[PDB]
Amino acid sequence: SLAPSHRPAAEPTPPGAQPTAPGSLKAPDTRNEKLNSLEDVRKGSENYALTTNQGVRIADDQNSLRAGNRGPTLLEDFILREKITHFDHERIPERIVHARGSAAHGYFQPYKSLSDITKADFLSDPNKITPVFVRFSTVQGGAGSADTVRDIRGFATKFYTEEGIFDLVGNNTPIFFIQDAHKFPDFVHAVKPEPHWAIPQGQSAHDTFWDYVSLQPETLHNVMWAMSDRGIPRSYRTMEGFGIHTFRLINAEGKATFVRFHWKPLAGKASLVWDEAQKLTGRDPDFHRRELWEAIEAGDFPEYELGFQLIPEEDEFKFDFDLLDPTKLIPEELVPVQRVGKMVLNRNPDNFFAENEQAAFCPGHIVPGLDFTNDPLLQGRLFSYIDTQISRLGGPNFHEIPINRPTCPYHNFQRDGMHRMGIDTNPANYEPNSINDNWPRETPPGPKRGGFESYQERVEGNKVRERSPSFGEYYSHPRLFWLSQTPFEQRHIVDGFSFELSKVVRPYIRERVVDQLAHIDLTLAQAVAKNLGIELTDDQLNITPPPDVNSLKKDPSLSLYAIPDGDVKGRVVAILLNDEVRSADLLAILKALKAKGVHAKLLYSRMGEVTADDGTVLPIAATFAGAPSLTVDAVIVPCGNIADIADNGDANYYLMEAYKHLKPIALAGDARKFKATIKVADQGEEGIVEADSADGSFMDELLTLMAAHRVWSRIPKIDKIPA
Amino acid sequence: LAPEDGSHPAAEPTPPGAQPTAPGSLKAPDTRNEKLNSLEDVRKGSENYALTTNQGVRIADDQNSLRAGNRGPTLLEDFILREKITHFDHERIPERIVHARGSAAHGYFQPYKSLSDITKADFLSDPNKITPVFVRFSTVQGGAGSADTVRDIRGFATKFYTEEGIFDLVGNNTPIFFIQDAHKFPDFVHAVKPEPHWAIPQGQSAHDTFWDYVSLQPETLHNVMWAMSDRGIPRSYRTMEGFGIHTFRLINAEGKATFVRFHWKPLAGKASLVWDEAQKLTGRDPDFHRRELWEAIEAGDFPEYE
Amino acid sequence: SLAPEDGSHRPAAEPTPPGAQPTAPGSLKAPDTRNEKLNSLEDVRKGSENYALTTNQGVRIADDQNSLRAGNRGPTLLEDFILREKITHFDHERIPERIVHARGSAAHGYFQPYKSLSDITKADFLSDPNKITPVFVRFSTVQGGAGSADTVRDIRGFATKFYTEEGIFDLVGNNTPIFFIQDAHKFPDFVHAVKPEPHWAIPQGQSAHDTFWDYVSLQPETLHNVMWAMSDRGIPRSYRTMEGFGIHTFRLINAEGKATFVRFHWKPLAGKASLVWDEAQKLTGRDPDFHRRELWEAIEAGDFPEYELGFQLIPEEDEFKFDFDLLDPTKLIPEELVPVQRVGKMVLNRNPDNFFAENEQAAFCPGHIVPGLDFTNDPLLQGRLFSYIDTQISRLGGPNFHEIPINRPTCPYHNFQRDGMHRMGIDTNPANYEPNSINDNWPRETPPGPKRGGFESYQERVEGNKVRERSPSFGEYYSHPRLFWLSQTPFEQRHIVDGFSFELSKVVRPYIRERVVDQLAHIDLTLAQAVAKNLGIELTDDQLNITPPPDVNSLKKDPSLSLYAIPDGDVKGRVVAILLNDEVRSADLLAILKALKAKGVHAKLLYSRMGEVTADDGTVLPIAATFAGAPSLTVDAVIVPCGNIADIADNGDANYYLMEAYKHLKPIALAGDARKFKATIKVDQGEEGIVEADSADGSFMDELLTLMAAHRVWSRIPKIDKIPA
Amino acid sequence: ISRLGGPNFHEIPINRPTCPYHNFQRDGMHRMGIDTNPANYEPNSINDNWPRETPPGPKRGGFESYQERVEGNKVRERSPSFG
Ligand code: HEM
Ligand code: HEM
Ligand code: HEM
Repeated sequence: SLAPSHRPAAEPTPPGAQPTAPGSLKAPDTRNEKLNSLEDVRKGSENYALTTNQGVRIADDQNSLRAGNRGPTLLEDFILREKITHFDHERIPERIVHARGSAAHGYFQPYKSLSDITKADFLSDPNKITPVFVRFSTVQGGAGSADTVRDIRGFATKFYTEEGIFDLVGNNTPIFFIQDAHKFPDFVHAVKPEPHWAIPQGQSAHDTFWDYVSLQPETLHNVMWAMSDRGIPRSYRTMEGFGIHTFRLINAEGKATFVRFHWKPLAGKASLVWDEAQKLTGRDPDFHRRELWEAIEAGDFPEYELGFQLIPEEDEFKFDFDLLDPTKLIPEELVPVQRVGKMVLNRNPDNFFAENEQAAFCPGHIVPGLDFTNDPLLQGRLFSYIDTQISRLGGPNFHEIPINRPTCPYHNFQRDGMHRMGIDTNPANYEPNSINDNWPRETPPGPKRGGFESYQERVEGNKVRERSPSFGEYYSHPRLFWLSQTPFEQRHIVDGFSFELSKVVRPYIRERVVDQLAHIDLTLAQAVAKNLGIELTDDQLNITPPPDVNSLKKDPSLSLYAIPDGDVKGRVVAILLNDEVRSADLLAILKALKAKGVHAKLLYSRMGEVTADDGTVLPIAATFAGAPSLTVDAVIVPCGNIADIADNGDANYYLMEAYKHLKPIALAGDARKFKATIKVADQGEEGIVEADSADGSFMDELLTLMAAHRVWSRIPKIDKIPA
Repeated sequence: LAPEDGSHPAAEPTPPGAQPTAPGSLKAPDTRNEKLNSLEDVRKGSENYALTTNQGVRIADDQNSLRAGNRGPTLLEDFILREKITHFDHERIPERIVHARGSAAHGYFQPYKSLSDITKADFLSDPNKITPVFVRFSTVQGGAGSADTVRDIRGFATKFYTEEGIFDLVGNNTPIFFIQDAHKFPDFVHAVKPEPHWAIPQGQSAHDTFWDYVSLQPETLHNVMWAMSDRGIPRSYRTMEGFGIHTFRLINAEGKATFVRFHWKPLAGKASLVWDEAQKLTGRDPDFHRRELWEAIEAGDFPEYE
Repeated sequence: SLAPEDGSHRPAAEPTPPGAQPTAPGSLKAPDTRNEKLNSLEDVRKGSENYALTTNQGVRIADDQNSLRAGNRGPTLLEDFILREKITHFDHERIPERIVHARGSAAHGYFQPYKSLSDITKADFLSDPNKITPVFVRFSTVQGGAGSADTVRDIRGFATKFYTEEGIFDLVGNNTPIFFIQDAHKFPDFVHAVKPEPHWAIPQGQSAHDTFWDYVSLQPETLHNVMWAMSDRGIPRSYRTMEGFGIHTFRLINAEGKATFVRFHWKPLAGKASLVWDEAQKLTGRDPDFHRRELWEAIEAGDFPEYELGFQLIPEEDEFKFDFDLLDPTKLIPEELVPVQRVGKMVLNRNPDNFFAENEQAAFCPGHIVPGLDFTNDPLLQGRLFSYIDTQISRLGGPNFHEIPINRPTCPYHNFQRDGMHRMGIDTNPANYEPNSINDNWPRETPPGPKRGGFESYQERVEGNKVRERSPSFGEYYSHPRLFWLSQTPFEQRHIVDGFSFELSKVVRPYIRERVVDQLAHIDLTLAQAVAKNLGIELTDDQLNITPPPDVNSLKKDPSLSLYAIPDGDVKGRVVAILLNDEVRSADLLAILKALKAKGVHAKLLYSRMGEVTADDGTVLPIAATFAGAPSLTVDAVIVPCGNIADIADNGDANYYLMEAYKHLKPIALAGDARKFKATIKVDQGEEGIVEADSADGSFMDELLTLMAAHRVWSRIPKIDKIPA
Repeated sequence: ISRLGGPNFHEIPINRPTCPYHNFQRDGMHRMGIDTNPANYEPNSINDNWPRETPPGPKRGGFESYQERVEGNKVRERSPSFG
């Protein structure tokens, strides 16, 4: 039964280099106080006897107890029943939303004290290090759904602070679909698989979603973000995070500052294109989950900068949108994002179910120095996140699940509940009590280590179910977003709408959405209608565009690519081998990739080994079909016996796929024969790196393109290629 | 809000893509059996009803929370909002430990002739005797949100509502299983399932722990052969075979026992995908088998098994 | 700043007698009392002192008196996360109670054997006299809910969790040596019958209703455990003063693979004592927590409950030697034919910190055995093994109930089991399956062996057809009820007659009553006639002519089946009520207390009011309770010293206390003028069980302590019918 | 939710309304009602928005809260008129 190696090195290694491992085995020296506090419940395996859950050693784990070798199984086999019972009861309900997610451990620290605007301990001192645990997610799909769907993305961060847990539960877009939490089930029911037949998974491309959008135009701003490349990010490390709601900062004087929370990716913003993303759901449904785990094992740590948009209290009415409306964004041109701190994810969990699946985040989990607002999406969220944990995690003691426990002290009069772990020794389970001298005791609010006290906001109104008239404007933020995109991003937004509405069965629904788009931008409205064979009426062509947002004609922070921010580190290249590789070419590629921290996968028509011309032996990471171009950032072909792969269907298709997906391609020497497969002229073109050998010049070319992420000049050429 | 022309489905058989898909009782009201009729008491309508709370209270405004003024904080006393969010917060139940991904439909079974000579099972007692059935088809490894056209075994579970009790014939699309003794089911299932540290990969046996177990346990090799074949990727649930796998007994009036193995034969015959096609289809439509089953029944192309 | 300045809120971490101080959780009450299970639980204990009050998330609370509201007189706000967490946790405090034995009381302890038993069993916990195993014990009733009374007429549960080096062993016993039914398949039928009736959910903690006696009448296998229940066994004085039994035959397995049949016995070192029914039924009113209280206080006092573990042992070749089937759980093995040899001592020396965390969540299953023990085909026991693991999935909310701290082994546990609700363990194992190469197949199987071996079943021969059929060897029902009956003292026999009579009187349909009586004619005619006469039923001539059942392997009687035939009394941990007056004779009270302290007997000082009285000599006496506040029901004996007797002589409650104690057969001691009370209980030369003297002479204290040693004054029974109490 | 094991406790018979009850709520543990509504959300056009909001009225109207004036600051504070 035994080992041969099976075991990965406990050192950073590149994707595919070694087998993946639990984080504590892979990187045992990677520590924070949260990671150390979990040692209590880590269970080892090596050199341990196999037992029952009651600690009884098992002699034979291959057989049921039966009356004779060929007899019936006996009721008295308690070893079998315990093992089957635990297996029969493994699953718990998945999250109603964001069921699909991937998580890792990390730490956060401030650049500088923010005591000026908040008395929150974790932002108080730039040498206090706060452990974090982060789950990224899709929204619509099940836990068993694909990563690279066209969906919103969740970005939930739990801070273990010295004065409590703070959960910042954000999405990768700065707004949300709906204004009031009362409509969350109608919206989620409409985007979810349809109730009769439970189709489709991880997709908004169905009737009930576009029906709801057509009748609820408050939706159109977050729809625009979804139909754009924001909807299909290259990686969790390459997307933005937003709190979405206005929130409050409270300082020691009781001054209230409005804030919006930002996460800025230091790896920069990168998205897929739709054909690649849709297909990547087939070839690797786990592509984001995997990219993340390997990036962290490789040492390419996900890094984010915390950003505040800050508005003083007297400025609440200064925009022509309402700050508490969560379908409106605050343009960075009006209010800039101030860098606050850095977050670094430097270690994977040990057990996915134990740590990721049971992790409970709540936007209500705030600390003194923060507070809420009357944003009515957020007001409703506060109730839900606690309510849902009672069924999902089997009771009100979900905070004693180890991933969830505070690192700081927690003492109160709360008692019992299912799976109670804490044994209280306090004579009293009530306050006020004399029998324990009233311990544990209330704490008055103060600058530091004070009890939580709400900001004393003035409330004046009647009890109403009424939407604020200040919320009833729906088109100007969709148009501000549209006008802020690069033409090629605009082309991608047109295509998202075109593709999803093309899957809508009822045409009256497709025509309705085209009418809303006319209220945003007639250029966009006419590009979508032409793709659906709809024709705008005169009334539609004469619809007046929405106002500017505070005189803004465009905001470039709203585009993924308008301002370059690309960093190549942690990206991967595909190298397509032949049976006699020119070692000179491969030597130089690997040295240039390594100096910039770019990983490579060596691929052939078969697994195992090939030999280079100087007799070096190359292990093959995957075949062409086994790891298609979908999975790499660029493609390199070195020289050798090119004839070996020149007539290979899979080798040819790999370049055609990458080319269609606008990826940089590098051909060395004879590999230029390959330019025929992708119909490139001898002179070549931008996006196709070519040379007699892979020189210093050749690798600089490849790496500069990789920094720009994709080759957008290629788009006019891609419609003709079949792939 | 409906279109004036009523183009928002016809209650008659229509081909795939022709009209929007609908619940079975709306699509085909004149299709009945005894089980479907017995379910009328729990069927809820919608047309002509006031929107209410679960307590039967009529809702005036379903677009808003109750708040202290227009831009006010939401109030705890809003029982209509809390009931709605609470029910939403509690929609999910645990999925099946195995065969979480599945698609089902209502049907009927009749025996060609009486089988009294070999079993006293009432549902096999007279020719043309109608027993209602409910059938669920499934993969094995994937969750409820995973793709239909994966490489896997397929489940073929039939619920027979007989005059003398429920008989569940719980079958697979191959005639053997991976393992000999039930004691090792959790070992085998943990092996083919997504790996415990990082929960990768979904709906595939193409990872180390599945083949490490197969390599150390050669009883697995017969079902592995079926799985590595085109049997592992059926073109349709309509186009695969069904098997009970175990030997059971038939018992007759006289108390005589006959060993038996169960088969389902598809009248539409055996057809499969090819791997590159099936892997891409998990991308282009992960609901392909679910959709096809549903549209085949709306079209009148009924899954028929012997 | 709320505690009193004299520090009277805090109890002393010293052994103190019942009522001396507030009761505390065990780790505060007795911090120096330790064992491996209790040391292992330190990691989950929460303190309180000098802690800020927070949310479960660690956020400090400024104001725990108020909900957040839009104004002073405003509506409450959804955004109040501190309110909702607090209420939410409160709204989800309760979990399902146990289907049976929902009412229970528990304590930590340790077990030690007298000598190595490694000749007959390879169980590590019996391997050496110096091997000390932590235990947690829960005693219970059966029928009632968690909120029902302790001193009901019912069976008591005696479940013991041994945390051994080679795994948890749960010995899940009852306080009688048999059960009501032969086959597990009928457990719900029998439990449904004794339980409250399904239409109106009546009655609680009582077998005295129609559906129970209907089931008994139609299932005579029940009659042997019913006799025990209708006896004084059904209402024990304390959990410390009852026997425990395994009930099933189990197996011992030694290193050679030799199998020895065993039946388990707990023998109480404090001896066997029981209430009488009138006292027991009344005590469910005066103190429904009486057993639970008595047990916590005995332990806080140092009066540690002690039991001796006993084995009845039968060679395998001896399986068919008796007149009854060893696998039949409605038959006992008489101590005359097979003796109990002493195996070890169990001592319960610490109370729990939190009743819900440790008692309510504790899970026992008789299927929890270790290498060196094994099952038999006892068809009641075969059925129990399925049920105890099935029930925990709902009751403890998932398959991870073993990770709840009380339930955790002290010994190591490693397997390929993963996930489930409230999963605590974070597995680092690359493999969640075996066989695996990726972790070198760890953790690994262990072959069976003399020490630290893997568990392997005894290779018992099985031959026969798949049948649902009761063994004809089980089909005898009357001879063990008869053996039990003839083994009882005549005063125990009347108590049995009165139990049947009282319970059947409650049965609304008379034919049910007549059928139970007809069953009794089959056990013994004397018992059968005494019941019929209390029910105004007349036995027919057929009934008068029923031939008695065989005796059991030639035994006319076994006296180990009687609570009292062979005395085993120990007065340590008993309680006397002392009835004060406003000018107590100091000399009497001084002598009384020093005599009780010397024998470890506790006292409570009672008056017509609370606070303090002054003795004749100026001594200040504090008052524990009023006569109504702590009635005679709650004590073993009553002592009235001399003084200003006139003060209490015409007190209604003071006279009733003497009459209640007297009717219930308790020892009563009167000094000096206190003798004038002899008139209320119609006693002058005096009688057995009334100790009287000019003063509390010390001979007087010797006479009283001797009576207490015999527990009750049985000679008194003929006199108590006259007394209206 | 914990005591009767999910959000469908209104479908336990003794708990059931005798009046009609229709909404967009779906699923939950032990769901008894099989909904035939093509829509599980509103506003919808696919079912013509059934079931529908009812305006408040003297008889058979929708529930609307009494429009009580709220004036105060957010406080955890006990009315001195209570003391
Ligand atoms: C501002 C818009 C929203 C954002 C950014 C947001 C963010 C998130 C995120 C990131 C998660 C996944 C957390 C995790 O990984 O465990 C989540 C889950 C959830 N959200 Fe939201 N959410 C939003 C709106 C809402 C609304 C309006 C509701 C209304 C009730 C809601 C209820 C929930 C629930 C019930 C879960 C599942 C909780 C669990 O099982 O732990 N969300 N949300
Ligand atoms: C020949 C071997 C087997 C076959 C053909 C088989 C077949 C099936 C099928 C078709 C289902 C899906 C039922 C549905 O549609 O809901 C299923 C579910 C399941 N099977 Fe198996 N199975 C086999 C072996 C096992 C074994 C050995 C175990 C456990 C020891 C097991 C445990 C389960 C469980 C727990 C489920 C989930 C069912 C539920 O939640 O209701 N199966 N099986
Ligand atoms: C001689 C026969 C039996 C004895 C001596 C016995 C003993 C006990 C005891 C002492 C307890 C309480 C354990 C505790 O304090 O937590 C108990 C509980 C229980 N017994 Fe039995 N029992 C017997 C027969 C049965 C049978 C036949 C069944 C079912 C097949 C059964 C099912 C249960 C269940 C479900 C509980 C509650 C389980 C739990 O929540 O832990 N018992 N039994």
